[PDB]
Amino acid sequence: EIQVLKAPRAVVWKDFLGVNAQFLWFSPERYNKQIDRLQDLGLEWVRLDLHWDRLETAEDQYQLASLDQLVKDLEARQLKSVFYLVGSARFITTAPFYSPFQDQYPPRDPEVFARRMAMLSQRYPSVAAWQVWNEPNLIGFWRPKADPEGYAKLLQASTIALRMVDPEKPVVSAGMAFFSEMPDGRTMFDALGHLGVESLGTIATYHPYTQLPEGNYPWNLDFVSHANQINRALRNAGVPAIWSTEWGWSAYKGPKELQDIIGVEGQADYVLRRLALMSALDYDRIFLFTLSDLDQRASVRDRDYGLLDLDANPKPVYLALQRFLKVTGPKLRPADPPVTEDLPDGSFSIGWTREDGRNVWLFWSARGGNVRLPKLKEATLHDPLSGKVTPLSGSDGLEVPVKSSLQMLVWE
Ligand SMILES: [Cl-]
Ligand SMILES: [Cl-]
Ligand SMILES: [Cl-]
Ligand code: NA
Repeated sequence: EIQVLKAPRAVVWKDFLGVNAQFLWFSPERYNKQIDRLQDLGLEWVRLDLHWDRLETAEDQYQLASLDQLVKDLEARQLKSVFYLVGSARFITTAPFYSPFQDQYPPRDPEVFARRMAMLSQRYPSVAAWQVWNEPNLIGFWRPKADPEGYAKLLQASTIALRMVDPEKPVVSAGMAFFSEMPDGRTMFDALGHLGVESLGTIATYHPYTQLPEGNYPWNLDFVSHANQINRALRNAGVPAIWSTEWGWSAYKGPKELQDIIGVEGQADYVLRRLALMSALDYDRIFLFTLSDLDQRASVRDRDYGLLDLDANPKPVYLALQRFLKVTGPKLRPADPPVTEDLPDGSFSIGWTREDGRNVWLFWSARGGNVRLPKLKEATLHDPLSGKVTPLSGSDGLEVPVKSSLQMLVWE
């Protein structure tokens, strides 16, 4: 089946597309270079992970110097930042004494956590938004079992405390892993909705990782229909906004751990296809995982999600995204695809207009092939993975080659 998408509203990349960042893993010199590369894309939103057991190493004993300096740097570079705090400090963890995962258990008292998020927000008034925990539907962030009621109480205490510091500042709920599914078969969004958590007015967000850009398996590319369903449900619950705070693929060589091996070229291809989908769905903002490759402190797979390598230099995905954003320009308005004949089965098709008024068609199909555009005499085809630019012309319609990877047709 062909999947045509039309976005609900205009997209301004600087407002819409941010990146995750692990700036505290790096020297200031190195993270400022990563920031140079982010600004060269015309982007400014970053999402930073903070781990409570690294910030408060004993009760009321903190390690804030490097975060203090980072916040000043982010403000000086004019980035907009969302910070999330996750994990329990050792003095407050519900972990049993013998657990090797002390910070992966929730706090014994949600108010203690809430006070720390208020202290951070007070200390760092430049931060644009504050996010409460991460992926509480996943065992690795909330042991020993997912607990909707416990997360709801943590989110409520945190939302109250953050709003006391700054009643106007957004409060972002935890990014839910996947589409919020839990091991017990419920979904965290459904369970929190039954608890009335929409009454807190926090931003909703999830991390819809799928093996391929458009779904998990070639015979079931249901990303778009699944995202549409979740997003309509969140809208229907009255959420203020929907973000996706984490999505992406690793270029790692293996061994395979959950994600199939796709390499640097697969990373570039997949990120561009997924971006083309998510920017045409009902998200207010999304954050690619992640700005930089990571060293051996990260898992083998987690080392290679970067736009940038360890030296803060572009990987193929960065160069491809850069070519894509140069073709689109800074702002796209929803539009319709050109009229086609014989578009291949399984194609994806998305139309936009750029700031110069020209049309951009984003399209691909697993089966490749060709498509006829009967009503055009001129258009330019751009392959963002290779940099190839092809002027196409015909007296009676164009023929356009279709690839498994994204291409961009620009036409009047
Ligand atoms: Cl941290
Ligand atoms: Cl896990
Ligand atoms: Cl047309
Ligand atoms: Na297909």
